Amino acid sequence: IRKKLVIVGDGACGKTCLLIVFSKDQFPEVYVPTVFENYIADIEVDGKQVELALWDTAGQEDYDRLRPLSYPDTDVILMCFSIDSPDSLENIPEKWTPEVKHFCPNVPIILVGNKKDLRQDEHTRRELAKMKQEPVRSEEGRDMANRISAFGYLECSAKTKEGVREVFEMATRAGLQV
Ligand SMILES: Nc1nc2c(ncn2[C@@H]2O[C@H](COP(=O)(O)OP(=O)(O)OP(O)(O)=S)[C@@H](O)[C@H]2O)c(=O)[nH]1
Ligand SMILES: [Mg+2]
Ligand SMILES: [Mg+2]
Ligand SMILES: [Mg+2]
Repeated sequence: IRKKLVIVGDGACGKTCLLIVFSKDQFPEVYVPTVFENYIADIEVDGKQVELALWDTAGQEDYDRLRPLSYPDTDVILMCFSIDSPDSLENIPEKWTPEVKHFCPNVPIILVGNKKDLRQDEHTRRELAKMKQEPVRSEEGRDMANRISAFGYLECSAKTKEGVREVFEMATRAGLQV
């Protein structure tokens, strides 16, 4: 069984690192902004073996014209934001949802808060407070998932690996329903 998974969300929100930690079980140390990329992952969930094609896309606005080339025949969307960037969450209904609903009507969307490790990081908290900001609250993420009619809401850290396996378990489960 093969499923196509596409990942989308603001530049630097952690999409590539999430994909590669799961697929290669290594955190990529060099940050290379994505135009497009592709990885395979194997997963066994609930006694079922599935092969995932992981379609990586550009977060950057400069590659908006190329990004719809990733959308055909998608089984599940991972729509990401970063927990250290309230701006990335605001972009969910303003940018990512209208695009994904346009090109992928009826494809299940999992809303994913990335970089969960930064929520309790004191250095992050203090930097954000200088800007009158704080890490995204889980509640804000859940409220957004309900607003955009997501299939599910999850948080993870590719850096620590927390919640990473669950992201792809839920994605595979969404994938298995059409
Ligand atoms: N602290 C922390 N940093 C992370 C985590 N995941 C990725 N990053 C870091 O954030 C930066 C962006 O990560 P990356 O995964 O490459 O972003 P992207 O969403 O794929 O970005 P783009 O390709 O749309 S430009 C990198 O420096 C990376 O090491 C995480 O879980 N925790
Ligand atoms: Mg990337
Ligand atoms: Mg069109
Ligand atoms: Mg939650």
